Amino acid sequence: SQCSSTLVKHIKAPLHLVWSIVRRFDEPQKYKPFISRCVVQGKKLEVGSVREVDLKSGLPATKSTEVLEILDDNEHILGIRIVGGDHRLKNYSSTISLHSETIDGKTGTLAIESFVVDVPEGNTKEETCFFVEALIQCNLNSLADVTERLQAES
Ligand SMILES: CC1=CC(=O)CC(C)(C)[C@@]1(O)/C=C/C(C)=C\C(=O)O
Repeated sequence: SQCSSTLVKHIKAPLHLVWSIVRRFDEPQKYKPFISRCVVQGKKLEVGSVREVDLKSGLPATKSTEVLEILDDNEHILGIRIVGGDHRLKNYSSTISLHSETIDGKTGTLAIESFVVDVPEGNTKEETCFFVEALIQCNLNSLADVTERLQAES
């Protein structure tokens, strides 16, 4: 019926720097490398906000409509739920959380992202769910790059 997983990333960057971009429900293309454009009306960063995401050409999907479910600026948790679009993900929801970790007298961030999604009557737990891991891992990878790049500038 459903299928779920958690992806993890060690980032060589301070938490607030990482959170300052993860917390922009309105500008996910800062780091999500498959998004081309994001539009959000009303109160931009507030539980209930809605983004219309445009995806770069040559993707299986072209459009996605997502809703901000959790935003914890004090605990560093952003939770979202995908509600419409071209893709085959149904009842997708994910939560990305951030945690302080010092590895080598080097202060950094640990990003943890869990999702739950429905699996089409057609496909399998593996088929549908591996696709999303790979995607999220791509996103987290890019979050580490973008994040570590800014660090090197400041
Ligand atoms: C890149 C892309 C391709 C799809 O086929 C589904 C969808 C359009 C939702 C997606 O944005 C998937 C986004 C995912 C899985 C996590 C996220 O975005 O944080």
